[PDB]
Amino acid sequence: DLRLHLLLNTSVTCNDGSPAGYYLKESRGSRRWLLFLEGGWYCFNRENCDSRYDTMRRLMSSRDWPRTRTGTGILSSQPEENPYWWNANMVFIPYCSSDVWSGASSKSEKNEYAFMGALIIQEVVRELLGRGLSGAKVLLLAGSSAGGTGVLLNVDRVAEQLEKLGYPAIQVRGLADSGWFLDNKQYRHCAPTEAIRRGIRYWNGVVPERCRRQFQEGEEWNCFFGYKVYPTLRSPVFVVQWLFDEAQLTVDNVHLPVQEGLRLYIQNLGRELRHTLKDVPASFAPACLSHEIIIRSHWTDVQVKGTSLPRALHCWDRSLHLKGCPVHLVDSCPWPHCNPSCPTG
Ligand SMILES: *[C@@H]1O[C@H](CO)[C@@H](O)[C@H](O)[C@H]1NC(C)=O
Repeated sequence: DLRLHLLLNTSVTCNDGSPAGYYLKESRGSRRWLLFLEGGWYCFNRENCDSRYDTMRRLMSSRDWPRTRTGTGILSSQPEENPYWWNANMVFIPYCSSDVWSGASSKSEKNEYAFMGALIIQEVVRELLGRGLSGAKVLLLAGSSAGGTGVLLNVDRVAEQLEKLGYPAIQVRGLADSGWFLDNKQYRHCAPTEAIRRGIRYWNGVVPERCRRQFQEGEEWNCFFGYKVYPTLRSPVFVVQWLFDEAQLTVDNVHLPVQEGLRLYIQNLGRELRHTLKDVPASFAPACLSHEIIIRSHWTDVQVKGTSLPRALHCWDRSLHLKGCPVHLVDSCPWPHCNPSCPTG
C-alpha cells in the first residue's frame, strides 16, 4: 500500500545507474512524516560488488522493483499493528547504493558503480516537499541495520537541508534500529573497521561534519560507529539495539554447548553495548539475540521493564513537546533471552 515513485532527478541513481526512488503512502490530515531507510549490508570493492550484483540485485538496482510494497511494523497504517504512528505519512526508501547510505559518487568512466546513498536521501526529501512534506511538523528519519547506521550518518544533514531550503519549523528526528555497532575484538580472527575504511574511499563516503572534524582525514570510518558519532549529533535520536545483535556477532566471528571463553565473550559484548547506551537518553535495548525490529509485524511484542517499543517511542514524542512513560530502556540481564519477551525465531 506504499506506491513507488522513481526520482525525477534521474542523475541520483542506484549502484547500476538505474534511478533511485521511494515508496509513499500519504496521510492527508497528518503533519507527521516517517522516512524509513532499508538496510542490507554493503559492498566495498569491484569484486564483492559484482557478486552482490549477481545475487542481491534489488539492493543495487531499481530495474526489478515492484510498483507497491506493504507497510509493516512502524510502516503499517493499522493502529493494531502500529500503535505509534499509524496515521503518519509513510515513506520507505529502498537501499540500492550498498554504501551504508554514505556515498556521493556517480557511475562514470572511472567508476563501475554509483554510490549515492547520501544524495538519495537528500533528493527524496527535496521531492517530497512538493508532495506535502512542506507542511510537516515532524520528520522522523528511521532505518534498520545499514539503514539504522544511515540514520546516524544523515539525520543532521536532513535537518541542515531543510533549514537551508527555508523550512526551519520541521522538527527532524532520528530512529536508528540495529545500526549501533562496536569496533571490538573478534572472538576469532570481515573486521568492520577495515571494510568501511575501504568502502569510504570506494564510495566517496561522507560523514556528519562535527564527527568528520573530530576524527579528520583517513579516520572518518570512526563515524560509522554509533557510540562515536552519536555524541556529535544535534538532532534527537532514539537508539534501538539488541544487546546481542546477530550482525555484531557475525562480524565478531561468533557462530552458535557454549564454553567459558565464548560465554565470557558474549557477556562482555552485552556489557559493552549497555555501557555505550548509558548516556543515550532515548534508547530501547533488549537482551536478545536478534537483528532489526521496527518493520517487523510483531515489533509490538518485545518489552523492556514492561514497556514496549511503540510505547517508548510515544513517550519520546511526549518528552519532545514522565510518570510511567519511560524513554531509556536498557536490559541489565547478561545473557540472550534472559528477557522473556525476546523474539522466538
Ligand atoms: C540532481 O542531483 C544532483 C546530485 O544530487 C545535483 O547536483 C543536481 O543539481 C540535481 N538536479 C536537479 C534538477 O534536481
